[PDB]
Amino acid sequence: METPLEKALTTMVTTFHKYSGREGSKLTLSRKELKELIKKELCLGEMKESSIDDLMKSLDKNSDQEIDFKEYSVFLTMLCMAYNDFFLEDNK
Amino acid sequence: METPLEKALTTMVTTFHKYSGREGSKLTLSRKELKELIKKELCLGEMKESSIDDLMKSLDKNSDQEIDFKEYSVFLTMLCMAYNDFFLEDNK
Repeated sequence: METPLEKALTTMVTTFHKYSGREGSKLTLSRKELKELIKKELCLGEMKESSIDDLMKSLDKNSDQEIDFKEYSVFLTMLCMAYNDFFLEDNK
Repeated sequence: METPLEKALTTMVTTFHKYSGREGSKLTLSRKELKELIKKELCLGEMKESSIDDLMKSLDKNSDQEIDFKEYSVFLTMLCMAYNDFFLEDNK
């Protein structure tokens, strides 16, 4: 369609299909493998540490149950908010 | 940052800051603003319809309250999952 957010969602669904499109579901996978997707396709857990280190372990906390694209996008978003101080003015 | 899935987050923060960063919060905006953001970020009036309005109507529902970055990313995730049968197998 050639809109800029279409290329964001295209990127997210193509990188999700890089780990789900092996197997019997293309919208879900295990908590274990989404965690792995994030640290491979997004360099962040080497620039940053605090909270990112639990969110990683918080999929792997139960690990081998399924997730949909929601638990993917809230974690990508929540993790972005942990260094989005590039968009603040001050401590608030 | 600079790995392929960043360019999705980079897009989402670049677009969202163009309708939050009108006013004194560069991380929140109204339910009216999220509605404006999405209908300029994507064309939607020609593909899958109608089930795309009760989501936007669910912004109208409380229209003058605020919205965060996460409501924004789960609404777009939800809406992408609501009409990309184009990613599936058929069948359920």
